[PDB]
Amino acid sequence: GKKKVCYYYDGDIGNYYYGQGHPMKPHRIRMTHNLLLNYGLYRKMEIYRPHKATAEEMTKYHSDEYIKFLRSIRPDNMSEYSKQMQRFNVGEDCPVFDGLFEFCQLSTGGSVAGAVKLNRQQTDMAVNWAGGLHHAKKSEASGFCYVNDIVLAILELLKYHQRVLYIDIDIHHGDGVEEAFYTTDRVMTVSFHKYGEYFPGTGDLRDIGAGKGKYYAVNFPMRDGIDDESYGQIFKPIISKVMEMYQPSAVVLQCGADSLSGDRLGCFNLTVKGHAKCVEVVKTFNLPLLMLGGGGYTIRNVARCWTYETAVALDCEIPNELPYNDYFEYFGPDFKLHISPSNMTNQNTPEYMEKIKQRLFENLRMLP
Ligand SMILES: CCC(O)(O)CCCCC[C@@H]1NC(=O)[C@H]2CCN2CCCCCOc2ccccc2-c2cnc1[nH]2
Ligand SMILES: [Ca+2]
Ligand SMILES: [Ca+2]
Ligand SMILES: [Zn+2]
Repeated sequence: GKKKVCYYYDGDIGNYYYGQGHPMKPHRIRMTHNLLLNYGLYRKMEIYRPHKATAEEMTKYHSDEYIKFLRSIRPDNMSEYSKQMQRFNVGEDCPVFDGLFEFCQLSTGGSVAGAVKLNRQQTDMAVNWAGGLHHAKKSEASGFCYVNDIVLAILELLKYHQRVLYIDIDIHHGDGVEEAFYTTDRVMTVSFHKYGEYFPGTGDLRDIGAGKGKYYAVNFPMRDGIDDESYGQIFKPIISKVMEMYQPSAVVLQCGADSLSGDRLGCFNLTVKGHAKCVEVVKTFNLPLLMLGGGGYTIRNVARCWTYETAVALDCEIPNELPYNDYFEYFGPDFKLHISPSNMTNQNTPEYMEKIKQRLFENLRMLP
């Protein structure tokens, strides 16, 4: 039936600024929070302020040198770190900004605290919209991500769970998470993403893991314009087959909203209902679930998406008419929660979708 939901948020998160022109806007986390508060979604959730994750907690995955660099670099001392900035990929995608380390600490803190709460069996679902920064590598920042909160949260879940399933619906391939667990069978990574002339360039359907991890990495490459009907047609059957064969005891779901129609960086055509259908599908398996944020660059749509997905987690129906809120003007001209898909062509033909699904099913037959 209905589940206990714990939600992680720090009121300072929305103040971190990547810089003029950078599409990553932490303010979208504050817009999501304000919208869900105005819908009354706080009445049924336990709301927690995450602790600032320590450099030591971060080094359970990242190298000591990389975390030391992140804790030391600032816009005023950048000139003395030109060498380390190149080595750690800090530059245009991953700039140095005021409070960078504290932003990482809050993003990570929410994910790890949620994983601890799930491990203690004190909640059925834990939500951290500030997390889901899937591109960060052991000693390298990548694609707007500096610390891989997902990998750290999964390592925490692995203390009490033999098998953990990671599912990523961000439009970009979840490369940092896949790479971290590529050679183990204790984590199965499943990523649905745009593939072909698109960042990060990885996630081919032939990338299936290595060594003990062979068959434990699953990639569903897609083309521009995927819609609710097409996405829905493959998501449930793939996730159902993965649940059946892998039998995970905990799940982490990265809910990157850049797979929505009208995204500034994405080229998919999902609606908020289509995107949220993934949360409904995963929730139906009744396993401990950590829901995380990720991409999303048309910020009014990110707020709508994550507000609706929090309502889905709580099994609460919310009206389409948006309640008045601190950012009401951002939701014009309609002031509605749900969005309409565009007229963009869906390059993913029904035959292509079935063919890729059948190839993934062949790989899933190889599990013990
Ligand atoms: C949070 C999780 C996530 O949503 O998955 C992160 C997605 C990360 C995408 C990284 C990718 N980066 C690139 O294509 C890099 C490699 C060559 N370019 C150069 C960097 C350009 C400047 C910074 O970037 C932008 C600035 C303005 C507008 C768009 C971009 C941009 C678009 N795509 C990129 N960057
Ligand atoms: Ca993905
Ligand atoms: Ca794996
Ligand atoms: Zn993305």
